[PDB]
Amino acid sequence: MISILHYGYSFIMLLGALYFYLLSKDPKGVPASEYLIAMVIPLWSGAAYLSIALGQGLFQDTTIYYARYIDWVISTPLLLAALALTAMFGGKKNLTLLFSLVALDVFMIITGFVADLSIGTTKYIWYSLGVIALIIILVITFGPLRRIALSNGTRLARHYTRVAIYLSALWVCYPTAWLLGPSGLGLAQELTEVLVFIILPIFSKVGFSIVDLHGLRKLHQ
Amino acid sequence: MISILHYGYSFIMLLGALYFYLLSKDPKGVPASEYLIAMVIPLWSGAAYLSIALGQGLFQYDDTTIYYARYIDWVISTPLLLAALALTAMFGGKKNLTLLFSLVALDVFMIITGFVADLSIGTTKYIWYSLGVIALIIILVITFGPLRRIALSNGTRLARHYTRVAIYLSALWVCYPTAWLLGPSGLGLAQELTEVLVFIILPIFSKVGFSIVDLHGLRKLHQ
Amino acid sequence: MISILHYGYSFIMLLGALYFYLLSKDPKGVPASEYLIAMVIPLWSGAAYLSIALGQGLFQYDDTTIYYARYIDWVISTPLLLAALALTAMFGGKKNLTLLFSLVALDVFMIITGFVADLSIGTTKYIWYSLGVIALIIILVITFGPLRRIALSNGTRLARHYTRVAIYLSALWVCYPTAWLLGPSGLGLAQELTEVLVFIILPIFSKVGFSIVDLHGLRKLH
Ligand SMILES: CCCCCCCC/C=C/CCCCCCCC(=O)O
Ligand SMILES: CCCCCCCC/C=C/CCCCCCCC(=O)O
Ligand SMILES: CCCCCCCC/C=C/CCCCCCCC(=O)O
Repeated sequence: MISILHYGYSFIMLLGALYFYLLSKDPKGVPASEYLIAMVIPLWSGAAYLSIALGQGLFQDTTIYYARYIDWVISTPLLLAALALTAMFGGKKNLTLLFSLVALDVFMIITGFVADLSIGTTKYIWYSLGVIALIIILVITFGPLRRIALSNGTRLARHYTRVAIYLSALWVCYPTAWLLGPSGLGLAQELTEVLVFIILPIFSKVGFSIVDLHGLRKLHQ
Repeated sequence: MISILHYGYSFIMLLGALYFYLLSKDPKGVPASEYLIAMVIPLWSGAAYLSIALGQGLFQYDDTTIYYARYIDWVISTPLLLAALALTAMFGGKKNLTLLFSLVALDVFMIITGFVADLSIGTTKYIWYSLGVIALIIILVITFGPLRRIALSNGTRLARHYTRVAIYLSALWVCYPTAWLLGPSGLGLAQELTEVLVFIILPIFSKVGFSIVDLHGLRKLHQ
Repeated sequence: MISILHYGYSFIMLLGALYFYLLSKDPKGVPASEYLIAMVIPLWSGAAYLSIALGQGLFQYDDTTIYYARYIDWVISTPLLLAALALTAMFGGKKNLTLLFSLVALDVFMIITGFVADLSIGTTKYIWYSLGVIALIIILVITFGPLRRIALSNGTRLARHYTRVAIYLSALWVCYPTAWLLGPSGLGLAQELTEVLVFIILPIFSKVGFSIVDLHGLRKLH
């Protein structure tokens, strides 16, 4: 069942990537770079999850799905780039702020991987450093990044705020599920966590980019 | 014999790097970036293959020898070669970094699938191999499609040089997955010594040979 | 004691990063990118050294202890330090990204050769070590040659600050391969405790110390 769910995920990612490629052929004032990012995220995630379906992307008394971290270390920084470029649409780019988000995010994912390989109190030291990184990412998202969005007009700002809330709501679920599942307190069962880390990413990757790109395309008129 | 062939490769890479450095001192209208790229490719490849010569860049996976150092080489050297190809098409014009990074993304994925296929057993090997081949096909479509159209927009002489280097690169690159499939990593129709010879000779033409042809053509446009 | 020293290092790195963040709030003509670089270096180094304190960032190879977390640190922290040095030379002028990325390429190779040398036995160790030393020599040639000529093209005051920072960096960097060769990874003339102390004290001056001198000088040009 776990294998079949991962095949299904990969096929959905493929369909998402094809959809974004089609959208790219009629870009409606959205730079090609934003279509490329929207395509890379699902294709990379699909390949990582395919490795799990084939029984390669995990090792074992606890089962570590290490392929998830290989996925996120590429997919999550690209999602923050998409969010940052949304705020800066039609205005000057602030690449320093964008790369600050990339740095925080990559660190966040690495701490998660190390926490998963750690035992006892050490696990929760690494987990905590990752949570602090997420908090700073959210402060940037709703603070300085949102102020850039406002400087680019009411229509863009409203779209940015919608996508920022969408992303923020989904992202807080990952460390919550992690802590409750076998990697943390073990209150939730493996099958439950597997289902969460199938459903969340579909909304986080394909769903986010549909909402993000449709909003920006609508600003063309 | 396998060790000595790898030492020989590394020394040739060093000589290639030195030649490109010399060319860089009298650049003839070619930006510094393109000389830097031409130098990094052979120096990185040389260091990787040196690790094989010293018996470090390989391990035994059951009954087969995996030359993992080749993948460490290619994951850096192949995206830089595609960058050189892309910058050739864009010589005299605006850079399209989105198209360049699309090629880099496809290429890195291609090399990774190759490494995973080599570590895989049975049908799973050929799933990963197939994803890599599809990535190569898309790279070739970009090379002879949109990238070639950019070359045309930069004039007849540049376009003619681009088309020549693109064909040279394309011809050599299709040989890699062919050799891979026929050798011990695939169907095992070819012996280890045969595969080793191919993955010594191909890279010499793919790395040093390609950059000689590429840089000489661009330098000639200056005159 | 080895664990306690690494905790202390990590706390100092955190304080360094906070100081640079504060400086960034009142930038005095120094672009945000240079404050970001100064913050990432100590934060990344702090995290790597924390892994050593917790007994995770090391393993026992042959009959020696490899502190592999040092290489994870340096492969990110050292290229960012060279970027900071390159941007100092180019302050008030056109950026030369080709020269900057040449330094990054040399540096990453240098750190990788060091890691492979540490994992190597006999003659092979000194082949990898030597390739790394040659990389450092070329970095120093760039620092005092073409990079210094760019600094001169940006005026006397900038050039004087650049020269001071370049000497500061160069003096500290030559100590690393020297300590490496003398310690358990090399000839084993120096004891583990001695090497641990050197690779605690050097990085404090190399990371936090360097950025204080570098940023204060550039701020003073305002
Ligand atoms: C912590 C893991 C590794 C993360 C490394 C990330 C490196 C961060 C540094 C990037 C420098 C950003 C340069 C921005 C240039 C343009 C500046 C601007 O105009 O705003
Ligand atoms: C498989 C792993 C992939 C990792 C790398 C992915 C890179 C994706 C990022 C895209 C950056 C696009 C740069 C856009 C520059 C705009 C200017 C121009 O087009 O010339
Ligand atoms: C040893 C690992 C190597 C990895 C790093 C690869 C570096 C090669 C890339 C070169 C990019 C060239 C910089 C772009 C030129 C912009 C113009 C300029 O200001 O000079």
